[PDB]
Amino acid sequence: AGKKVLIVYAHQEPKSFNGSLKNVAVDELSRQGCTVTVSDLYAMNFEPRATDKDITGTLSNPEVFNYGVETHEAYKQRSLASDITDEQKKVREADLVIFQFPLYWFSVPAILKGWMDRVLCQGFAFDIPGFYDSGLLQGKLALLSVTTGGTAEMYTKTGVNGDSRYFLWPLQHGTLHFCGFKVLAPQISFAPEIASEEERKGMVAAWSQRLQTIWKEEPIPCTAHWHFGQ
Amino acid sequence: AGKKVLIVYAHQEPKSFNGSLKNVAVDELSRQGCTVTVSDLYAMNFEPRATDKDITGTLSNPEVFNYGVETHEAYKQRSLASDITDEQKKVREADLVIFQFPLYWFSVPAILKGWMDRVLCQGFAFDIPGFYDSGLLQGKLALLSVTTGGTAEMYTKTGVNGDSRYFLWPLQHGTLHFCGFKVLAPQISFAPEIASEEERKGMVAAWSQRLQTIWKEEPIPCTAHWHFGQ
Ligand SMILES: Cc1cc2nc3c(=O)[nH]c(=O)nc-3n(C[C@H](O)[C@H](O)[C@H](O)COP(=O)(O)OP(=O)(O)OC[C@H]3O[C@@H](n4cnc5c(N)ncnc54)[C@H](O)[C@@H]3O)c2cc1C
Ligand SMILES: Cc1cc2nc3c(=O)[nH]c(=O)nc-3n(C[C@H](O)[C@H](O)[C@H](O)COP(=O)(O)OP(=O)(O)OC[C@H]3O[C@@H](n4cnc5c(N)ncnc54)[C@H](O)[C@@H]3O)c2cc1C
Ligand SMILES: [Zn+2]
Ligand SMILES: [Zn+2]
Repeated sequence: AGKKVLIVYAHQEPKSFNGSLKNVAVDELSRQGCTVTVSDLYAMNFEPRATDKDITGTLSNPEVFNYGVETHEAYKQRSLASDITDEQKKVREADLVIFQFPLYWFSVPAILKGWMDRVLCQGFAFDIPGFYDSGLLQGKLALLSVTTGGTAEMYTKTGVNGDSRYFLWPLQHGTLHFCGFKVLAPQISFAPEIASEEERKGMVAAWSQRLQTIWKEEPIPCTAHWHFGQ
Repeated sequence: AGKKVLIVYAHQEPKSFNGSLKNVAVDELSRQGCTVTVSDLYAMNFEPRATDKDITGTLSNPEVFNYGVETHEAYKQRSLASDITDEQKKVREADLVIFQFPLYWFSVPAILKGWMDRVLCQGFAFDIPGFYDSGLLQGKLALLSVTTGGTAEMYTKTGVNGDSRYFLWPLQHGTLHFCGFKVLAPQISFAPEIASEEERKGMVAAWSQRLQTIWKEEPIPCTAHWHFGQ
C-alpha cells in the first residue's frame, strides 16, 4: 500500500525558494511512489474570505449570520461552496498534509489562513466534542515547511523574535492538533534571501533528504511544554 | 490635540457581539469627542491576497516576483494599490488602532490577516533600520479586541487551549510591537455565544467603561516574559 500527500502551497513566484522546496517535495515523494497532490493557492486564486457565499442552501438563520453555525450546517447538508469541498476531498484522502509557505507576520500568508478558516469547518475537521486528540482528522500527519526572513539566531529564546517554536503554537496546536492531526517536527528554512547560493542548495537538499525518511518519523508532543518549555 | 482612532473591524454580521463591541467603541469614543474611522473589512470586501496587483506600474523585477521587495519599492515610488494606501492614510493619521475580531484558529480571520500582510508594508510600518521599538509606527497605540469560542478556563495555562497570552504572541509581538506600536492590554470577551444575555451585556459594558479611561492606560510590556513567563 502507498501513501497520499497533499501539499498546500502558498507563494506567488514559482522560481522562489518556496517554489523549490515545494517542487523538491513533489519530486522526492513522487520518486518514492507516493500519490502527490498540490494546492497552489495563489494560482488557484483561492478565496480567503469566510462569507455567506460559502453556503449554497437555505441559511439556518438568515436574520443573524453566524459563519461557524452556517458552515457546519452546510457541511452536513452538502451545500458548501465547491472550492471548499474540493479541498476537503484532498485532505480527506491524504495521509500527510504539508504546508509550504513563507512566514508572514509570525504566521501563514492570508490566502493560507483563509484555506484553514474555510476548509477546516465543523463536521469535517472536528466536532464538539471531538477535537484535539479526538479531532476528526485523527490518523493524519501534518507538517509545516516554513521559510523566514529572520535568522535562526533571531528566532532563539533570547533572540529579538523569541523562540521559533513560539509562533508555531497557533498553527500546530491551535489548528492542526485541534483537528486531530499528528504533528511532525517543523521544517524551517531560515533566512533564505540572506543565505548564499550554496547555503540555499543545502537547505533545499536537507528538505529532500529528510523526506526520504519522513514515513519513519515520530510526531512531536504537541504540548505547551514542547512549544514553551517550563 | 484631539485623539484619532482607527477601528479595523472584521465580522460579517452587524447584529453580532463583535458588531456590538465595535458600535459601542464608536459610541463611547465619538462621545468623548475623538475622531473615529472604521474599516469594515467584509463590507469593503477587502482583498486579503498579497499579489503583484498590489503594485501599479513597472515592477522592479518582473522576471522574478518578490512581494516584500516589490511592495517596499512601490511604497517609496508611490505605486501601491489604492486600497492599501487608503488604509495606510488612516493608520498614519490614527493615534490608536483597535482591531475588533472573533478568534479564528488562535489568530485573526484571513481577511484581517490580509489587511496586516498588505497594509503594514516595508517602508511604511517597518524597515531594516526600524522595527520593534524602532518600528516606523512608533508612538501609536494598538489594542486587540477579540472574542473567543472557548471559555476563560479553556484558555488557562493548563487548559486545553493553553493560556490566551500564547496566541497573542504573533499578533502583539510579531506584528504590532514589530511595527513600533505601543500595545495596550488586549480586550478578550470569552465565549459570548455561550454566555447569558446578562453576561454578554456585562461584557460589552466593561469594554465601553474601559474605553472611558483608554487614554490614561499604560501599555503592557510586550515581552516574551509577559506572554509565556511568570
Ligand atoms: C507580509 C510579509 C510578512 C513577513 N513577515 C515575516 C515575519 O513575521 N518573520 C520573518 O522571519 N520574516 C517575514 N517576512 C519575510 C518572509 O518570511 C521572507 O521574505 C520569505 O520567507 C523568503 O522566502 P521566498 O521563498 O519568498 O524567498 P526568495 O526571495 O526566493 O529567496 C531565495 C533566493 O534563492 C533563490 N532560489 C530559489 N530556489 C532555489 C534553489 N533551489 N536553490 C538555490 N537558490 C534558490 C531565489 O531565486 C532567491 O535568490 C515577511 C515578508 C512579508 C512579505
Ligand atoms: C473559521 C473559524 C475558526 C474559529 N477559530 C476559533 C479559535 O481558534 N478559538 C476559539 O475559541 N474560537 C474559534 N472560533 C469561534 C469564534 O471565535 C467565536 O464563535 C466568535 O468569536 C463569537 O463571536 P461573535 O461576535 O461572532 O458572536 P455572536 O454569534 O454574535 O454571539 C453573541 C451572542 O450575543 C448576541 N449579542 C449581540 N450583541 C449583543 C449585545 N450588545 N448584548 C448582548 N448580546 C448581544 C448575539 O446575537 C449572540 O446571540 C472559530 C470560528 C470559525 C468560524
Ligand atoms: Zn498540540
Ligand atoms: Zn513585544
